[PDB]
Amino acid sequence: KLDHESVTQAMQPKDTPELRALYKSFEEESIIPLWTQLGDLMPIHPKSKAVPHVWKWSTLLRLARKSGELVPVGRGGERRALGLANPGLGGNAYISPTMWAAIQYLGPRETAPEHRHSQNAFRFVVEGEGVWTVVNGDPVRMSRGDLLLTPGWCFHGHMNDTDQPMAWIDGLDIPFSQQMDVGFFEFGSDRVTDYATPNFSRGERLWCHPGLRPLSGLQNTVASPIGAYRWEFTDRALTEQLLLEDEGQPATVAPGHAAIRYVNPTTGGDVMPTLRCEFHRLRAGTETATRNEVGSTVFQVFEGAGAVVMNGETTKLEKGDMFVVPSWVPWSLQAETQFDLFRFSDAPIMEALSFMRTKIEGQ
Amino acid sequence: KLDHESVTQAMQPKDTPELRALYKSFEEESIIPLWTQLGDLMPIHPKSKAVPHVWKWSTLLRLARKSGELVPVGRGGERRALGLANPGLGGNAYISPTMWAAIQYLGPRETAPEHRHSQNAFRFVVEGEGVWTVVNGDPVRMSRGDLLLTPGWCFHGHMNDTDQPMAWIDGLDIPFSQQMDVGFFEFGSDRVTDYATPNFSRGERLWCHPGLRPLSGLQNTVASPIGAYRWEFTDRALTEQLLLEDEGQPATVAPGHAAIRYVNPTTGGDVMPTLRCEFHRLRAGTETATRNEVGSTVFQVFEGAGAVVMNGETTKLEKGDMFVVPSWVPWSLQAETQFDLFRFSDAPIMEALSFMRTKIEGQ
Amino acid sequence: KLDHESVTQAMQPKDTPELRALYKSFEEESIIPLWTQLGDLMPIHPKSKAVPHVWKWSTLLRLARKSGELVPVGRGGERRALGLANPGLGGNAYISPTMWAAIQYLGPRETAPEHRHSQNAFRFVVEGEGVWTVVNGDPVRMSRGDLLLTPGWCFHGHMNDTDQPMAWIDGLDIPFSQQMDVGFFEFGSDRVTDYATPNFSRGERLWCHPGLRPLSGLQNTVASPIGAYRWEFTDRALTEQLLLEDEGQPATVAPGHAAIRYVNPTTGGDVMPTLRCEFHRLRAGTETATRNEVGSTVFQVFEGAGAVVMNGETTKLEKGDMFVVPSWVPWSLQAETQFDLFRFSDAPIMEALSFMRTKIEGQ
Amino acid sequence: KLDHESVTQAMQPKDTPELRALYKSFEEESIIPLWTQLGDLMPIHPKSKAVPHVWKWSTLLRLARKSGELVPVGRGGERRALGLANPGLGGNAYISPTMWAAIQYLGPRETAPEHRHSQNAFRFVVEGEGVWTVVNGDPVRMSRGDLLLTPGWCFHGHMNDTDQPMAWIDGLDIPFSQQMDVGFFEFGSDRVTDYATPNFSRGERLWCHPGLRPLSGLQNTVASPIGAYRWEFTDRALTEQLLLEDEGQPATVAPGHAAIRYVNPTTGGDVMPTLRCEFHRLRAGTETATRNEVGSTVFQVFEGAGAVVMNGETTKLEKGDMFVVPSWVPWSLQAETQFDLFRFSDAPIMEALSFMRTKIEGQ
Ligand SMILES: O=C(O)c1cc(O)ccc1O
Ligand SMILES: O=C(O)c1cc(O)ccc1O
Ligand SMILES: O=C(O)c1cc(O)ccc1O
Ligand SMILES: O=C(O)c1cc(O)ccc1O
Ligand SMILES: [Fe+2]
Ligand SMILES: [Fe+2]
Ligand SMILES: [Fe+2]
Ligand SMILES: [Fe+2]
Repeated sequence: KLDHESVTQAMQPKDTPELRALYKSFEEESIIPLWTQLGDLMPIHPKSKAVPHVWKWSTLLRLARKSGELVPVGRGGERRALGLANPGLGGNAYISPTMWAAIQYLGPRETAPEHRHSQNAFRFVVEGEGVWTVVNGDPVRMSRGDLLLTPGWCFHGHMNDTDQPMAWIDGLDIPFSQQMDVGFFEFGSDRVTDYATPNFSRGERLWCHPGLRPLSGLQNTVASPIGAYRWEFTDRALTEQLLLEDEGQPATVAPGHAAIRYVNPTTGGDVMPTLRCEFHRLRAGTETATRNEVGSTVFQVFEGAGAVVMNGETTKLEKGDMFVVPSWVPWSLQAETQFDLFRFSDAPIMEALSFMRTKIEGQ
Repeated sequence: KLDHESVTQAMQPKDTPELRALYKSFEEESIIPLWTQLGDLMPIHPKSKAVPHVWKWSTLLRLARKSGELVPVGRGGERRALGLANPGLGGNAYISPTMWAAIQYLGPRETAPEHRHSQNAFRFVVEGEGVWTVVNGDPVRMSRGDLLLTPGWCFHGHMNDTDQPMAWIDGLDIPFSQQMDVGFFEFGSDRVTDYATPNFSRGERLWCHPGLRPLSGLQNTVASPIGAYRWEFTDRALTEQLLLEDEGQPATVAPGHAAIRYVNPTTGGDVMPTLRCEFHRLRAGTETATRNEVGSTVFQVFEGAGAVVMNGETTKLEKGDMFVVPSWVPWSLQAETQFDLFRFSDAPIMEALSFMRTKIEGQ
Repeated sequence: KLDHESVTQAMQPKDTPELRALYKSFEEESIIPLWTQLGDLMPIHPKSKAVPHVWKWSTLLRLARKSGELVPVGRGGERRALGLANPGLGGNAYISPTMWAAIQYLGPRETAPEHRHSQNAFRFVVEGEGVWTVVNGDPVRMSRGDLLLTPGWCFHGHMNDTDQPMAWIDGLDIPFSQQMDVGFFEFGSDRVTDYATPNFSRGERLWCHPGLRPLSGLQNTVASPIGAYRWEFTDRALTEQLLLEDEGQPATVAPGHAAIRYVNPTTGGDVMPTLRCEFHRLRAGTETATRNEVGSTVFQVFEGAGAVVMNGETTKLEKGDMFVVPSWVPWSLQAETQFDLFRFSDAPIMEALSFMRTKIEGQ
Repeated sequence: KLDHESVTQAMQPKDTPELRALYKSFEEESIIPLWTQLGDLMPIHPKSKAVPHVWKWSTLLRLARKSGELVPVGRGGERRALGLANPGLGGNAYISPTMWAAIQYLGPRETAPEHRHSQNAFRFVVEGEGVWTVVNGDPVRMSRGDLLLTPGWCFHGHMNDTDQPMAWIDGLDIPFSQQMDVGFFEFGSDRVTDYATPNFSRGERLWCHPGLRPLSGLQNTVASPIGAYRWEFTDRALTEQLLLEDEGQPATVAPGHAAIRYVNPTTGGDVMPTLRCEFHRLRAGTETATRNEVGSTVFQVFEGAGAVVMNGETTKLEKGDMFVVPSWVPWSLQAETQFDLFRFSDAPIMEALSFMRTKIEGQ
């Protein structure tokens, strides 16, 4: 089938003074013709400006740690968060066209003051403890393996209750929101509104009992009311899938590939309107079938060792390393040991708007 | 406002030979005129043929136990289940116009053979253990406080793995299904297809991790894929609600009234298309506000002591006792000690069809 | 596969004084055992008490006309409507277990006073004119071929603006509503609230422009806000389908079988929560493939000549004749001339509750 | 309340060699810190790079006409479409961050060859006739006042059947699709696949009968199957609203302001997943209340004379003139004569993702 390089170009006008005058009037009148731009504007398949890229956790940690020494956290700058900037996205602090990802660092006894914004956000922890994030006044402990949510427009601030630093990753729909013009922002309290440090938040104490819904929470929500998806449950779910597979029972998405989607328990859908969160566990030796998927995804290695292949290029990966797969880039994971990864993506956007497509090798 | 007793009856024809001949032709031609039937067919508010009624657990147990002595369980009759028959429903084995409820009794080492039917069903246990119910080949342990589901068209049979008898209650949409003509039925295996007795079923091992969904289970279901809602989770959820109330935090539906709805985790909706299951826990001294609700509900006392008021009549209640509240009958619960009750209803039917109405005293 | 007649009956207790005493205690305690009732309560496939039956329009007209002479219309009896009573439904004025159908007759200058009720209702006209039905104060002309709606809880009354009588058919969910206990009813004005007789109602003037929705009507409704589905549109739609078929283009449901569903334009779904309305037009010679469908349906012949086959029995049909197909009864239509039929059913109930099943001969 | 200009900037590190070295390592490692970017990335309310702007139809026509003389239409460039480029969007052929708008010109007997692409598209006509657009093989006449749809992935080409030129406007989600990486594109036939010029398309002959749905079209669609929303219906709907207002009846969105939304008749929702189309008619003298709305909108004056106010600035408008209102820009319309406008927007994106907000003056 023809592409933009092989098709006949039948709209090539004669290069005369009249043509050049027409084209000068276009500039003056804020007009740009489709016929000179077609192939750029409307590619055969997606061709992102973002490139696949890997950031090493050892490098992220060094830069975050040095930032903890040299930059105080507080009002204005709001957070000591270091955004991952895709080399292909022109100097914008965007890991992909839709998503922001950052390593955030909070030192001994620091607080990061309360604010809210339309942009949706989550926190994920490969390692560490000591921080509580207070979401609409509800303190939520942050620990290794936990997904924490802060849906758009919820007040949130954080405090380190400890004499030891903690780091984690943030994901937000900042780049989508900046480009599409949906951002609103409000400064809240200079200190978190509750310094208490309970083991479990009020949201969890209501919503984290499997298959049960409070009669006071019968209205569905656009975002999950669960503030913490704790490691204990994620680990148990993934283990049970591999055990069910051992027993000859359906459960894994693919052979030796256990995986869950974190969900809004009021609907069974995605945690937030713009962001999908998953967790994958591959047995030693597993090699996933190559996928092309519309929209972008980011993974963080939680545990074990393995590799990612993107555009045919293998990169070895270790605990904490992060990678981005832009739209339609062919990708696969290869597990050396048992290989655990946290994943996020802009797939709820693509699916809501009927733009999603998937190609899987061998099917 | 006028009712059918106080309105003028302006369609009263002269009682002549011609009128009586007209009315005889109506009988011959299978015609029945609205004008002689209006008030019956279309009441001012619902007036059920079912009456409020209470069955004592001590009486249910005696009859079930004697049935265990005198009647063998097996093919044909299928189950040793004793249906609660509303005195107002003309000899039909219906607790309400929509619902069947029964005490079922399975003796030492008995099996009840496998079958399936379009009618949706659940099991609830106030006391006992030893039985496994095998649902589409997945053995599901039955224990005190557990809700077990068997959605329409799932093969199910049960076996007592023990030398001791067990009793439980069944709820089904049998009366709805019989009157509306939606019943299909298929005999399966004469013995259960798996005699293994695991602590937890495969359904639970996949689906009972709070806020997590397997990537192999991304299609929504019409009924919950959770085969067991275990007492441990229900008890914890209800306790946390009362604790949150202690802490000044929203959670209970009403003061001292904790309550959950069992839900399909794929949608956040009801367990099955025709049947809603809830569990309520009232602090000692709680008296619920009087409700009128369209459609019928049945409760079983799980624990504690208290009373129900129906149509203004108080009946004292004990562990295991069962009562039915027909459509639009005013009802309230009064808790003497801490008072725990399992509840089921036909409310998903009423709500699906936009017939639901609720009146709550003092609001 | 086994049925209830061929299965072994393994729950047959020894007929002793102790057994008979047990069974007497069951009666005293309002208990009815499943084992003596199983096959009745839970049939292999639906076996309705309703039977297929045909009512002749010439007979309906004679009885309605005589009723117009002998019975005045007004308060109390409310409407001069003659309900079609299924011979199998025990003297209940029910055409099926879910639906009421009636021929209603309004003589010269009569009014039928305003009321409302939870039961949903529609009017269909095989022939006649002169009546306006005033629905929540909006006068809606009634003419040949028109479907008129009156969703539950809308005030409605009717008046004949003419010196000539008119007859039509009513359909309601009266039998569903009576058996399920969802009926509420309120008397309104003794006269219609607006005697004006516009050609088109306000509802239609807002809602009957194809593919357009008023910005003041962006909230979805549970029932259609279109008060009249006029013959002109139904006829044009059916004709265009047969023309598209002539042109080799997809459109008809089956060869020579044009058909539409009347829909709620806010959702694209059924006109009312409990009732589905369709209109079918078959070319001369068309014989539809035999269907078994869960739930009941009623047709009225609008025009042309043909036959229905039910349970293998052929009945010839003429203009106005009405027939009922109970749940799971095999049925087919045979067209002698071009054959037009209006159809209603309880299918939205069956589909909402996941009870629908369909068997089509040759597929 | 604080904004980014008035808040204290508490994250200002000491400008030392160590800090500058840290910041150099950030560049080297593709890291950009939040603390230097916060206010840009996360504004108090949306602050688009797009600016309000007006393009005159007389200018668009001159440039399109000259393009018809100097540039041939055909393969490669695909369409002689002149995109409206927002002065604030850096040289991108985008009228807003989400939407493309263009004047397209097709001369006597020209054809524009068939292609398809994931990007959704529509055509609107302020004036002219003679072109047919062939959509998945179904020829759709284009005439004054018509909205034509071409949902993503439908093959489409166009041909002028006449010796006279025609111009119209195109709207697409090109800028959304380019930035979010969802574009796929396929070249089809070099000539349209059907040169026939029927008055009405097959889609319309099936789908444009108010409140009726073909039994062969019971599956819902993500986009409307109506290929043409003809002027006749839009005009009648708007007139009826103003008449109902005359009669004291609810209908208009605001006093003297009639308006419709073009809808997908299978769902009652928007025509396509990314684009909302409306048509407004204001009585002489009407001044709409000032709105701020999230996301962008574009209007074209269809008929009459009036003005738009954006950011407090009044611009007088005539037949065919086009304007863009970027996200959150305050806007109002003022009608001198009776004032008719076609409107499109990215609102289905904002609403699907829960980003929509609206401020209306005086409420
Ligand atoms: O609230 C946060 O911690 C936050 C973290 C980020 O990386 C970017 C924006 C934010 O608002
Ligand atoms: O499958 C059962 O245990 C069952 C129990 C009942 O009480 C009634 C019908 C049934 O099919
Ligand atoms: O309102 C009516 O015309 C009506 C007609 C019927 O056949 C039965 C009940 C009703 O309320
Ligand atoms: O198909 C079209 O006519 C078209 C028109 C545009 O203005 C831009 C892209 C397109 O594909
Ligand atoms: Fe934040
Ligand atoms: Fe059963
Ligand atoms: Fe009525
Ligand atoms: Fe195109």
